[PDB]
Amino acid sequence: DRPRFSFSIAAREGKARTGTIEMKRGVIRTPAFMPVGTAGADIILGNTYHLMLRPGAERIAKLGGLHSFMGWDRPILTDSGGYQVMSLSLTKQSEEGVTFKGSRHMLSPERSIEIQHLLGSDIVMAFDECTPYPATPSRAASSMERSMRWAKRSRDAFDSRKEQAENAALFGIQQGSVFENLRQQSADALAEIGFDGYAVGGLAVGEGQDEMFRVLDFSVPMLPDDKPHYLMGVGKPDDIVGAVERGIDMFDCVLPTRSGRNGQAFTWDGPINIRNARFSEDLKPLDSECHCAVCQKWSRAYIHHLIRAGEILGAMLMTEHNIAFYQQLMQKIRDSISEGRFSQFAQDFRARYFA
Amino acid sequence: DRPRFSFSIAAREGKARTGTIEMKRGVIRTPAFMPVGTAGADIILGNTYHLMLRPGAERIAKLGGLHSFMGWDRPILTDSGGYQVMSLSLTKQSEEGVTFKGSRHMLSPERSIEIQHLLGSDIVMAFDECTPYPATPSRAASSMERSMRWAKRSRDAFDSRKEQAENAALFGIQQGSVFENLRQQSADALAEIGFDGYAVGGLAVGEGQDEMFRVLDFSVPMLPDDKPHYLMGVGKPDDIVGAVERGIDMFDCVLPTRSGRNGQAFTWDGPINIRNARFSEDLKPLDSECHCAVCQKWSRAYIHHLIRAGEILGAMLMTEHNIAFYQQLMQKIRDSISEGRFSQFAQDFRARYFA
Ligand SMILES: Cc1ccc(CCc2c3nc[nH]c3cc3c(=O)[nH]c(N)nc23)cc1
Ligand SMILES: Cc1ccc(CCc2c3nc[nH]c3cc3c(=O)[nH]c(N)nc23)cc1
Ligand SMILES: [Zn+2]
Ligand SMILES: [Zn+2]
Repeated sequence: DRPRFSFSIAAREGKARTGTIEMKRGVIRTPAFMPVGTAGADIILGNTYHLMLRPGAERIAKLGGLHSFMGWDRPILTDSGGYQVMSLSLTKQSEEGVTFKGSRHMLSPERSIEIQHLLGSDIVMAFDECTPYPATPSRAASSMERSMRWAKRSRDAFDSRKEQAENAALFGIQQGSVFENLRQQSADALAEIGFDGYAVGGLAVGEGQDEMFRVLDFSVPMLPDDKPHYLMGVGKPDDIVGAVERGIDMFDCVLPTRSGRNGQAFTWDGPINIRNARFSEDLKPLDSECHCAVCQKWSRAYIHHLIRAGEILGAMLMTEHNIAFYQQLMQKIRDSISEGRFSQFAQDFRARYFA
Repeated sequence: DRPRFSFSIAAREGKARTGTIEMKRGVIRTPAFMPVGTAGADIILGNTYHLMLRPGAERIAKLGGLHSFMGWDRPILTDSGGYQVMSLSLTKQSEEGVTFKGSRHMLSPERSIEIQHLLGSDIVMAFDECTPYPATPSRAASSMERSMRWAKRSRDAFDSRKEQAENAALFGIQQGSVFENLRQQSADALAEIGFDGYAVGGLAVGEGQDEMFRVLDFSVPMLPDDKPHYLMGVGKPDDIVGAVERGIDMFDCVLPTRSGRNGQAFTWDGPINIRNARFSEDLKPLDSECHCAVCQKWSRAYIHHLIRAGEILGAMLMTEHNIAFYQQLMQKIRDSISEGRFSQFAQDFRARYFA
């Protein structure tokens, strides 16, 4: 029987590492990409913010939990909901939590953990504040300090629910904006509380890749080495490669699905916009090396035709290819680290992706 | 090696029959449902009118023909294009053909057959005029007479193209609106020319089921018994069952795909609108007996959730289920005719579908 949670590192190269997370519902190979569930992957993302509202967490629990609801019996990660509340909802912030608007709702550390319990997710995120960017040192500090108080409240709420404490895992989220001293204080606070994994929050908020990598350079080494590192909200293939080079083990990102519904396909030679007329007679698959079922069977010209015609089949094929591309990217990353040639892979990847 | 075209009737019950069409690219079991290709089926529909315009028939031929383009190596049926021109395009009609509007286009019997040749379809429809409904006897007669002149021109154009004459099949289309004498004259004209199959045109144009069935009652027996009978544009499951009872062998219909993108699922207990709140907690599959992969795996509640959330996955699952339902309907029809219990099947089908 697999454990509740066990992270093992099988190989390293520089700051990069590759290994596995064992959980009751399955093994997660790292570095991992975690696609949205409503879009092969070892874990998918649930959408706490949406599910809170439709049908409601209680209702999901009445229907048997998210695994039964979605027909997915493997691990599920849920975010804590405040990021989405603050980006999508009127909002009122206080030390207790956030209220937002049919009727009004409060979201607190305790309520966030309970919602994630009712959904039945396997990896639960602490309830944090994603500090807006840019932020002054004072505002970034005040925000991070609140998030750390909230992290302790999240820990206690999780531990109070036996079914959750015994079968799920809890990740703490580091904040501190772009400031090294605050990132250190946040890492220290999270390690004192103790979590199963550690996320780097507060990035992919408009800072750009150079700045993101700069913050990762000093921030990831502050986290416990023997625990998984999750960079929230990232990203493009080139962001993933550089974040793995800096010690990240887990990724989520809307882009594969967003791109698949909006005409963009990822390839080893960079993204392409399949609606462009240059693809109307292109008999090659979306990508020349991709092993996915779309590229085994259909051409750029046909997918172009479907998308231009407004056919649902087109977006479905684009999305299948994109998620498959991301999983091939992660497999190549894992294999290259395990083989000690990840540094060469990253250089080769970049030379070709940007050519 | 299969023949170019061979229709064999294996069993009959009343006017209903079941059998096979053999063509070079495959066997078609009848009665057959023929789904749109861009949406198991033995033949799919190409969209002549759309393909004429984007990318153009020449361009499709340059890309290797529709089979290669779509990745479908089995039979393809194409319509002749005038129905769609007259419903979707400014139009100018003459004895030569129809002109319509970027720039202008003409469609004639000769051009329609050439377009269908360039597309490479296996079953080619004659270029006809679908008479509007209602029509006076005089207008219905004038229109039908033009269609029969056009049917002869279609026959001659098809026969002039060796690759087409030797590898494809040509169907003539009966017109005559709702008038028995004109339907007879049209059938007589088509049989004198000689076709591989015979379609009943000019229905599913707003006449309603009672009137459609009334016209089928006298029209289908006018066609050669030993050739397939294709009712164009039909229809709902109950239309299909009644048309088979009246001697129809082949069906096309937008409904499965249109419905799948618009929240409607077909079930043995009738259509359901999955967006309705009554399905938000319904743990049953879309249909309790359906063998399709959607109903094996997911609930009404989950598909409702996806559609209400605007997720592409939802429409895809609805469409897969709907096309699968139609193929199960046709399999049950074929089996019940072969077993001599089709009359009982139709009564049982109706009692339940409308309960
Ligand atoms: C469905 C879904 C997908 C992804 C996410 C992650 C959302 C996300 C961020 N996205 C971009 N930058 C982000 C930063 C944070 C952050 O600091 N905290 C949290 N809790 N989430 C973040 C949430 C929900
Ligand atoms: C993609 C596609 C699907 C289906 C069709 C069939 C379109 C269709 C009719 N649809 C409803 N009633 C119809 C009558 C006729 C008719 O009399 N003639 C022709 N040529 N087509 C018909 C054409 C193209
Ligand atoms: Zn692919
Ligand atoms: Zn089904």
